[PDB]
Amino acid sequence: FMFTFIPITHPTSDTKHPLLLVQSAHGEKYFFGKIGEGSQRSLTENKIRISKLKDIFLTGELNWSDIGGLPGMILTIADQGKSNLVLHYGNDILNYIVSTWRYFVFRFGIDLNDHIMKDKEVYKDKIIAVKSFNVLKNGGEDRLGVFDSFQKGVLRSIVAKMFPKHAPTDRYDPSSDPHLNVELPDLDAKVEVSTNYEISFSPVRLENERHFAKVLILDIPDDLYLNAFVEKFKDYDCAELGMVYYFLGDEVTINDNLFAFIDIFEKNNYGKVNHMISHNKISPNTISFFGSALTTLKLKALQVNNYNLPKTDRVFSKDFYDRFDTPLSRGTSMCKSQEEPLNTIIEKDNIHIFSQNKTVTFEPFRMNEEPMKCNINGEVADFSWQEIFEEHVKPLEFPLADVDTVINNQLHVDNFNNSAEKKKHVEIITLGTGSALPSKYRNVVSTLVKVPFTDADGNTINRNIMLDAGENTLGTIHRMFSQLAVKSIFQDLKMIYLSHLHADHHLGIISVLNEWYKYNKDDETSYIYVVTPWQYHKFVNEWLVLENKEILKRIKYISCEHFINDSFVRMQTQSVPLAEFNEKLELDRDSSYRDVDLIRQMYEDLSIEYFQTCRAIHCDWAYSNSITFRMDENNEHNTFKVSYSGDTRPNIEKFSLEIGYNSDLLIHEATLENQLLEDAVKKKHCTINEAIGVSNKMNARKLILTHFSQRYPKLPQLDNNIDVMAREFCFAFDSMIVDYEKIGEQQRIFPLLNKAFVEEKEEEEDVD
Ligand SMILES: [Zn+2]
Ligand SMILES: [Zn+2]
Repeated sequence: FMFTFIPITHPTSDTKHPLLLVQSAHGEKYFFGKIGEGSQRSLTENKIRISKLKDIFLTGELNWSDIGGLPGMILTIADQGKSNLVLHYGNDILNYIVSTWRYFVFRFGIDLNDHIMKDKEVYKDKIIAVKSFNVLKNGGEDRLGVFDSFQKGVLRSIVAKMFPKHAPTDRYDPSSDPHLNVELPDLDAKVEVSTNYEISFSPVRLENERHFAKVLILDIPDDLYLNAFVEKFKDYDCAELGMVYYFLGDEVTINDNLFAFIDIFEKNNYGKVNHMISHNKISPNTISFFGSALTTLKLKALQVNNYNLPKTDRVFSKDFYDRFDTPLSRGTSMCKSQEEPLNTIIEKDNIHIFSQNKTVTFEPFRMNEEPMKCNINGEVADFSWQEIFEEHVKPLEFPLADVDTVINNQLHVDNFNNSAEKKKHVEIITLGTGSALPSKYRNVVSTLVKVPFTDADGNTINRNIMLDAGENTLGTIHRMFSQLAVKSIFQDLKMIYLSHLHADHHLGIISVLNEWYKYNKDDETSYIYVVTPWQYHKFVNEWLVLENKEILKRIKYISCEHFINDSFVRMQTQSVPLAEFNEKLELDRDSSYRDVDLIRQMYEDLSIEYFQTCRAIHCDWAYSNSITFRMDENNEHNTFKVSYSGDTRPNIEKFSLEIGYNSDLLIHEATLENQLLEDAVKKKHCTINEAIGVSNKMNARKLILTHFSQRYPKLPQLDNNIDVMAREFCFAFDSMIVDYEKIGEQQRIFPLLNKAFVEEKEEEEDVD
């Protein structure tokens, strides 16, 4: 009869938002906070179990950063077999959110209910009780809301169609269903609201009854909210209030003004109240994925210059750290949000940094006899590059792999565009190299190709090209590079291509577009081309009208079917209006016409000589594609040709021999180990051989393999009986930076590479 408040994620390069798990004495579990990108992967890394959990209390404003991990989480918690699941929030917008995920989220046998809480509504459980409060950024009280009662009705119906009781038909693709092409309700009466929660606990039980402290969970996106937050909480009775949790946004600044809000909650009736601060200039930037970081470090020991080491630094808030204690050690970068020190009545032993191993436990107590029982356990997870080197990689004894050459003298060096050659010829960063589920060791797919273009005058600029981007792609980016380096990358990001509608390929695209906007915002003539299946353009539109309408004025979407190398262009479905969703559908004749104006305009802008696609043998509306880049003004013959499979079953007829043919570089899917050939054919992916076979008939001058399914990090088992028709090749690993010219210099290391992860083999074999 006790509760532990165990933090899952804190603000960090990989994990942008806080998430908190409250766990009962006998295992009843509830999430509070935000289910952002990487938040489902961080559960598996740390071996946390989600048995009994069916309640997610979503706080704050809901943009893509705050919920991009949620589609993933739902389809993972379903695949794990969870019967029910309830999403809580204080605004009807939540149903519009899940509704935007029609074409990519579908699971039967899960009872997914959305619970839209009124302003002061209580949710009583057997064990817990949870009252909500909705702060409204600018206004006071919520009147009509956002959607009318008909609009709310149809949105709930879409959610029901997404998570039905019984299986529909065995060959059912949400992509290829006409009834999901609905016109979602317009966001005109939309409101900016932070949802917060008060958590009370059920008393324990002739004798006399013991009570529990009350936890408040606040979520403040930015400063403009604070005026509304003081207006809503000034007269809030802090009687039995034991702790307040502050989920403070990036945009909120740590100044006298914030602490005038915090000061409201200085006292309770039986003593003082402890404060827990989650903020990105306060919480440390620890490594979130140690599996990945170790795997990356071992790989850097073999081929240095092809990996960056995970950064762990950030600027902290001097104002804060000085006003309490552990002031900064003078090497680490500080920030000073104001001239004067912090004006606040809070004591140092009653305020704490929200961090990963910093758990809090509440025991019950005799109301007015004794002080309220609350115990803040744990310390920040310390970490040392040198100490993990000597333990985990030094004993492997690789050629010239030592604590200096791998770590120390590499620690301050970006291996992206630095050298002479690297400027004027192609690079590929493989930011994710995995199938379906984010694993401990390989994140979901993303492939970023730098294709340079040299000018008449002879100076050379990059054309960065995104080829899919699953959950937390912008995370894995922010982690490898410094902030100074990310700006240049997004300023040169000219195109985003999606192969198909599976969630492992697109769930980071919105984050990517948000970041692209951050950097290209200010150039009125800066645009981004987005070539995707047409259903994903529905999403982008219905999402960005919610989150940032302005970005839609810079997106120049083509559509994959308008590049198909086929006389016949498949006709897309006509959008069925809102009214007529209730209980054949006409196709759109105009959708058959290639948007040739915009294609020609892409070619001129990005210097593409030819872009074309073909159909992948996988999903409906899947695609494989091939792009030919002219490399300078003063040369006709200087073309570079890239090709990228979707999740295709090997397609040697239409892709290898036709569109892909004679390509300088192929990037192909190699999901399955050869041993699982009969599973690959059902799941519609190539095996490592079937991939190499495609690369062969194509005549790929070079090859890269990605989208690996694996129980553990290994180099794939090459078949001795098959040739590599390809002057150079390599196997992708998360955060890897090849130069196109130097793709082959992995082959030299192939024998040693296999040895490197025997530690991770024996570990994952603990179940076998
Ligand atoms: Zn996939
Ligand atoms: Zn797929």
